[PDB]
Amino acid sequence: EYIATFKGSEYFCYDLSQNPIQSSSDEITLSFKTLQRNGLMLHTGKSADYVNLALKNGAVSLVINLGSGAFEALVEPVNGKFNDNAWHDVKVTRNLRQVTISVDGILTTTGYTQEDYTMLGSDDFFYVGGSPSTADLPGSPVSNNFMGCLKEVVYKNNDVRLELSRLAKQGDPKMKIHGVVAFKCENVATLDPITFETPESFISLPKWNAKKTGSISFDFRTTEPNGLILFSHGKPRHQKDAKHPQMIKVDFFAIEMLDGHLYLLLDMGSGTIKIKALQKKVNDGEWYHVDFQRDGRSGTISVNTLRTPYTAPGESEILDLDDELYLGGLPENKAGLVFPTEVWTALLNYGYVGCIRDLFIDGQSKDIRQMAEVQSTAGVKPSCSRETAKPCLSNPCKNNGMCRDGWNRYVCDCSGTGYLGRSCEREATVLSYDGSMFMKIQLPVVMHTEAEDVSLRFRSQRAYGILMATTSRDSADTLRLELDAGRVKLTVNLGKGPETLFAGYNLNDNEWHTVRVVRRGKSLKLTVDDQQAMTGQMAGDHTRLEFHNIETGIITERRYLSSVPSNFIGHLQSLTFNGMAYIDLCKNGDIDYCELNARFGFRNIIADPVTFKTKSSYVALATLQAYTSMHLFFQFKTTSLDGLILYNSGDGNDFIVVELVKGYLHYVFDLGNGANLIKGSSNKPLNDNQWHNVMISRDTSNLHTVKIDTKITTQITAGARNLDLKSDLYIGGVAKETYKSLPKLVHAKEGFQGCLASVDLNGRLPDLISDALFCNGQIERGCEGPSTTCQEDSCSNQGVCLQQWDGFSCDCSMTSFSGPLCNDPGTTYIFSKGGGQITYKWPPNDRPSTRADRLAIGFSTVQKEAVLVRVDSSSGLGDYLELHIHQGKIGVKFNVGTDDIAIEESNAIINDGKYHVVRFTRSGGNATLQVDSWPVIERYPAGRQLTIFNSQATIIIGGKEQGQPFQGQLSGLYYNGLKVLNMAAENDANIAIVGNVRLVGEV
Ligand SMILES: *[C@@H]1O[C@H](CO)[C@@H](O[C@@H]2O[C@H](CO)[C@@H](O)[C@H](O)[C@H]2NC(C)=O)[C@H](O)[C@H]1NC(C)=O
Repeated sequence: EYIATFKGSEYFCYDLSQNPIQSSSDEITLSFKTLQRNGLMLHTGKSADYVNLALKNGAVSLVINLGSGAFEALVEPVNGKFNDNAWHDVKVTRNLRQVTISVDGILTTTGYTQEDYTMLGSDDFFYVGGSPSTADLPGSPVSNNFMGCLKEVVYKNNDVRLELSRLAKQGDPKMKIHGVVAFKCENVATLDPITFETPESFISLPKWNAKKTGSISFDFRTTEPNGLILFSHGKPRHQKDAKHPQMIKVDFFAIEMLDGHLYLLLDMGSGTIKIKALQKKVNDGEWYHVDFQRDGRSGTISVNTLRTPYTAPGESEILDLDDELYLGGLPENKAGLVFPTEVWTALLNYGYVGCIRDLFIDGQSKDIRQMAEVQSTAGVKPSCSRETAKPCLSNPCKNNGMCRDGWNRYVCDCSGTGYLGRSCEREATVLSYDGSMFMKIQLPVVMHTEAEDVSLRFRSQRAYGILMATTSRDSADTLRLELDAGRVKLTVNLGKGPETLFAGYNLNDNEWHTVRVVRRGKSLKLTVDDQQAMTGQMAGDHTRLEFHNIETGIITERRYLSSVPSNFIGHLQSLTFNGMAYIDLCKNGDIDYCELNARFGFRNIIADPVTFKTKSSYVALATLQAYTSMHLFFQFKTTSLDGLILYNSGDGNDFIVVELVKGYLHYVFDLGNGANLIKGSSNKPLNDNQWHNVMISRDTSNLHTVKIDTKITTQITAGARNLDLKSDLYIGGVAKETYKSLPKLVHAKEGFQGCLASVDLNGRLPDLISDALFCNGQIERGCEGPSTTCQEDSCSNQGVCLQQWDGFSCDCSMTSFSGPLCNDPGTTYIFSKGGGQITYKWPPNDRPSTRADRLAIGFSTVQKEAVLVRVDSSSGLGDYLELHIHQGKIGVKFNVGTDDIAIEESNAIINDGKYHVVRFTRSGGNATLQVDSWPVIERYPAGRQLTIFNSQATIIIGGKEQGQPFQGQLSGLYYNGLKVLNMAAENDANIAIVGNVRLVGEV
């Protein structure tokens, strides 16, 4: 008996080149034992002459070609199945071009081979139980090797009788046993399926060593609409892209799901191909078989037997993958791993979740439930079950999150809720922007994308402002979202003009709105809150977008743009870009490439408040631009009942005016139909010293709207050709002589006094002071009077008072002290009995060489002789500076290359117990020394004086090296911009502390 177990990754090989088979007559015998539905039993021959025997989807398949057209047969499972793990006889007879196939004896099928040939000629190979490439050998309807036992295998022909089952066992130098080996039966088989429980779960695979040809098959089952199933790429290509030379190009293939649709993706050198593998959505929670066969430029993808052919552009036959192959998703931050933009699920972080079973690689079995299964893979579980209970009744999504029933898990869409996290349980961070603030995500490497999921939530009182934008340091291309005339505007510009969508109206209501953008290639989708989605198709065939940043607040990278959307005023929350919650990531420090001066947490915003100190103060700005609609916003605060706030005039009688009259806000205008007055609605005079918001707009239907704080007033006026205004735009008043001839219904005799803020002139945020064309009276930054200014008494220990734009500051450097008024103790160390030593050692390339030095330190002591601090140059240079006490008197001695220059404070008692401070300056040879309030002592040496303290290496504090230990207290040492004691207190790495010395605790 000749029975042998075929591992599935094993097969027999017989060389026929020493004695070629060619025959008019022949017969084949065997029995088979298998669980599996597909598998090659035997095949011989090349071009047009072959014989093929195999199990195809549970039926015995036989193919024979004698050179002239094959006879195909597929005998059927009559009464039961063949893959029943039981024995089944197979006889095949051939007389000339006539063929009888037999199953078990008596399941017959007879036909003929085509045209006229009769001679089966093959001088190449005879294969049993599998092959180097099964899907490849001619006539093969299977791509799989054999799994299970095969029996009593013989090809008898008129001349020779190659009994293959015997020759393999008894051993023949014509029989090659390629891989594995096994020689007995009653041996079983099966291979577990797998569930990928989480998106990020993934298995790494042996290298797909394809080439010209290759095959891959597997089954899947999921209910998830989106997920990357299989992916692999080659080495980077020198041959670059003319538009994005920073984008790495690679040969690759992927199989992905997008919205339930299965997709093949391939690129072998020249252009990608993207094939919908089946018309039907496949996330049915139903098993599917997937066969991928390729041969050079072409191949097929099969879902459940339904072939779909493809042909990739250009002439590149080889798909040259090298190294790893991925199943069910990808690693994050793996080094050397390129994400082609053609594969959308990869860049959208849609790792696959669902089941997979029965993998094959060029017809070779693959055992997932082991692979990296029994190799510590997170998210992978042995068998595969579909939990009956629908996950979304657990009701698990908090705070009105949308709940989606996933595979064995619920998924929450928290986007419009103010939360994030698996179940919308984590409160989302608010970032707050005042017209001058930005938050910029600088991606660690440059991004390129063909598809994006972007969402955010915002609130604004302004009808314009940037919401988010991508930017590239290398072009003007961008995907952005902005408020435009109260609507959200999406713009995609890839270098061929802007492609735009608009959604929503009147979104400047200071209420939170959620904006969701979905880009898929040329396809654009924008939806605001729960309104109807707006969709559009980009015109030009550019799709790839490059960006180095995601920007909010201000668009800061705009190198190639001479103008930009205006800055944002308002709050953002839940910026989510391809599933990255950048605001929250930034806040929590989960990423270190965020850079911002926006502020976290909600607050009511007062942007750039500015004070008109007198009624008569005012600025003139460039003319209001109110082409088509107009949207003015601003806030004000005043104690006056009456004043002109804004005036701009046009041709003819045209004008627009905003003014406070008797405490009430008046919008006066004439657009060609006569002067009109709309009173803003409030019960109380508005001059109660409180910020009030004013919004005035005129839309393209001529509806005017004045909103004062929370109250809307609308009025509709006559249809009119809208015309430019002409004069400068006046804010806070007009020139004194102008009031005597203001239009018709304008009460003003005097300008505004008080504060303006958040001034938005139909898209433009002027700095009222700096953008002024001219200016009258006083206009002061802030709403809090002027900055503090320097007085005699301002800083408190000879600290130096300095004027800053926002109040004075105090330089404490030369004092021994610290704090904002030089009134707190500087860092203090106590050196006690026995000596101590703090040493600052410069790093060897940061060794200073100065021609001017200055040094300050506070000290108390009772000692007659000590060295407090010494600064030494390196190794072999002589230069040094030393602050010491000699005979109870503080002094400095230094040498910068000429002679030792000494300077002593000869009269002041300093070893005394009490706190004293010493100040030393040096400029070349000249020097000064001051202690406390004593007159500055001055030294001017005459002669050749070298001037440079060369290559300063160390600062030693304590005197121990110099044989003269300090004992007492040293406080707040400053040397040439270094605060050596602070640095020591803060454990700077370049500070060594040794011996009896102690940091004092503050209060
Ligand atoms: C050291 O001190 C001398 C003496 O004051 C400085 O030389 C004088 O500087 C003034 C104006 O800056 C010159 O106009 C005088 O002619 C100089 N007087 C003499 C006698 O030289 C000198 O510049 C100082 N050196 C350093 C390195 O600061």
